Amino acid sequence: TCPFYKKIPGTGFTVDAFQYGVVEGCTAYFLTHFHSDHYAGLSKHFTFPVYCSEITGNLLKNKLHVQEQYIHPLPLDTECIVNGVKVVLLDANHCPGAVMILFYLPNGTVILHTGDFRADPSMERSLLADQKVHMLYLDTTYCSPEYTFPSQQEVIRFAINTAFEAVTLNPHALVVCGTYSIGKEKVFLAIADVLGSKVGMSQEKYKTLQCLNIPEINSLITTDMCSSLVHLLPMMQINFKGLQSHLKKCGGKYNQILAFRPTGWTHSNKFTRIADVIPQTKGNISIYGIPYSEHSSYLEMKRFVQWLKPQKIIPTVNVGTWKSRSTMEKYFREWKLEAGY
Ligand code: NI
Repeated sequence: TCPFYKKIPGTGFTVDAFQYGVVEGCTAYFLTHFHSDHYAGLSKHFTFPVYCSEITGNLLKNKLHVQEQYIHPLPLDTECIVNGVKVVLLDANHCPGAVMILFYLPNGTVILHTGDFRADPSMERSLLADQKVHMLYLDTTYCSPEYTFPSQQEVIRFAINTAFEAVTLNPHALVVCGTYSIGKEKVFLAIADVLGSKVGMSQEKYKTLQCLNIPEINSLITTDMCSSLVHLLPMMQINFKGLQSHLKKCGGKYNQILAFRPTGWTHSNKFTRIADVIPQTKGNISIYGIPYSEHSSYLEMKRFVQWLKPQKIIPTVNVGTWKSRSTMEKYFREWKLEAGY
């Protein structure tokens, strides 16, 4: 049954609640982004109204075959009326098409649902600046002070410099980047740009990237692997066995692989600077774990909430254990006492 933290009180609405069957009294299902834990349950047989971004609606139609008549895409940064209630979609700085949702309840309550997000000071100058928020439904993925990681820009600098060095030393090296969902496209696109290559991938992944409105995409990606020296593979295949196997397939065009696994946090983060990261190596194969996150660090999360000053916080992540829940509630109280709201 649908958990309370997926329901918007005072409305007919749910958020990211497609795996529960027909939810009683739900008149409109919102979807924040196209990640499987959130869309779980949608298919071509769904016949209720789904509200989402344009990019998310491209993916619903083309990848899951949801029929067009039930897809309701909304523009961002634009006041819209849905079943009698004003809503706004805001960029969540997550994966392509990911949104936060502002609901303006008929009784005067204002609710922000972050979906999945990476908080940024740029958010302090969106339509959030304009009014008070009573209830915050918060992506608390990394809600503990041990979770530190660098900016996306520092991580991409490291990856570009690493790839460019390796391939300039050895023009016969192949670069491989792991993927299992949309998101983190900057990693492989920035590497292919510095090398003057397109990124090669499977037809299924090419299809997915073509739904994303990325400018000049036809110039950057391809299904012709042989013409490319940056290849995308499933994240599961980014290991010595899986890579040795791929290298066989390229028919002696290449004699070395440099591979990237963009993880979020790993506890190498509590000890090592991005500058100091080193790969795991076996023979002519090296694998770098790089901490490219599309969720808030603890400090980014704290700064956002202390700026917003919500009356009540509802976590949407890490809610299954009492120890997690109690940890998170302690930090919420600290933040409120330090800031004074
Ligand atoms: Ni997500």
